Amino acid sequence: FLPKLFAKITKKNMAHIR
Repeated sequence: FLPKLFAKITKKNMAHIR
């Protein structure tokens, strides 16, 4: 597993990735 330093703080681009 990889770190989510910004993967967790991000709630936009994340749901936009797919």
